[PDB]
Amino acid sequence: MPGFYEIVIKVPSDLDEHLPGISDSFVNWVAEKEWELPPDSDMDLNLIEQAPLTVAEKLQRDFLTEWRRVSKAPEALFFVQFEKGESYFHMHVLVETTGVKSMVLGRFLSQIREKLIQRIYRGIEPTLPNWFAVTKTRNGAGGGNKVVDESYIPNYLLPKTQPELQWAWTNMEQYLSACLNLTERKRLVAQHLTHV
Amino acid sequence: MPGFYEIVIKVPSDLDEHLPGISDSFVNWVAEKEWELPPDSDMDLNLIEQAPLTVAEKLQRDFLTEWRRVSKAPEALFFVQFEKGESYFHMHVLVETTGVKSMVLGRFLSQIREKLIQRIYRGIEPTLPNWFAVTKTRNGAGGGNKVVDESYIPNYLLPKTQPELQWAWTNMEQYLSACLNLTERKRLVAQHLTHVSQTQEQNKE
DNA sequence: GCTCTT
Ligand SMILES: [Zn+2]
Ligand SMILES: [Zn+2]
Repeated sequence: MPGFYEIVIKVPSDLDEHLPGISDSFVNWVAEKEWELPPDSDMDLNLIEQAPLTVAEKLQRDFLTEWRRVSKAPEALFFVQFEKGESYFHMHVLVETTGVKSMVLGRFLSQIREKLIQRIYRGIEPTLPNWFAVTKTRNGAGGGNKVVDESYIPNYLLPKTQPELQWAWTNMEQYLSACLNLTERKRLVAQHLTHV
Repeated sequence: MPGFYEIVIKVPSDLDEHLPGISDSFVNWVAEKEWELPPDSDMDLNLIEQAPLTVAEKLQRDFLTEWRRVSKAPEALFFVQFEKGESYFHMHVLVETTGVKSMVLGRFLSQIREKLIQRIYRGIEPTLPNWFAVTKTRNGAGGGNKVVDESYIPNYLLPKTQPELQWAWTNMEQYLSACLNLTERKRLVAQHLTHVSQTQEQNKE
């Protein structure tokens, strides 16, 4: 087992409510969003919101290249899932721990967060509460950076269904059919469940 | 023919000195500077400083789109020349007055300057003295926004030579070939000068 | 390196 850190990134969904003062250029960027599902996917595009998807997709892609830089380990396993949640759009990004010792993970993530604010919000701090948070272990004093097994993916992420499920990206060969396919997810979670 | 307003914009050239506290992302943006001269040009790249050029090019380009927005004149002629000057890099941006009455130019420029500080220096007020200045007329009570004739370009801008000359951009087809070509500049200024002095001499009856 | 955002 390699082990995964989980970072939850809230994705702004209301431009006035969440990105006060963003440029017109950003508005045009998200407003000209055309995403299509791949031919192998069985998801209803009609329940996938295009603007937050644009933002979340660039967010995760740039997060991952910055992670490869700071970890000195490209081809590092990852699984990112973008969801329409309780109150905010957010995505769970799971990255292999290799290359980043847990103690310094907080600081490296802060640096990545600042690069993202400069790159994809052009300097505007998003007004989302706790919008870029590594998930800790019992939220107590000091805490501890929780490390999840690969079994986190079938136990918690794959079972999500639309509209809560919005999108998903992955390095891992086990899950590339399952990212945008609901039936592949159902069969994979059932397989992991009976295998216990 | 319409005149030109001249705005002189100082371009920061020493990061910690002029943009104190700027993000590292800005540092990376300017340090990743590769500008190549077009093939028609006869300038020595080795005398063109790349980072201030990156800042200056974006500065003039965004000033120009903001100007077209403000003037409601999207085809307005311009001529921008970026130079390594007395003590700071700066650039003279000349824009056709059409679209902006002189009374309101001050405030429209104020707005453009704030937009530039926000979208380029990412909120950091540059510590350059008088860094965004419309040129006035005799500097007296109120001043008076000077309107320069197109002849300002050959009389004063084109004769510049490296390393003072750094870069140039133009709408005006009279000066396309001349922006980054020293010999075309020399020829154009020679043409203007002889034409003007000979037709002033012809004013002897 | 990126201020012309997959
Ligand atoms: Zn969730
Ligand atoms: Zn000068």
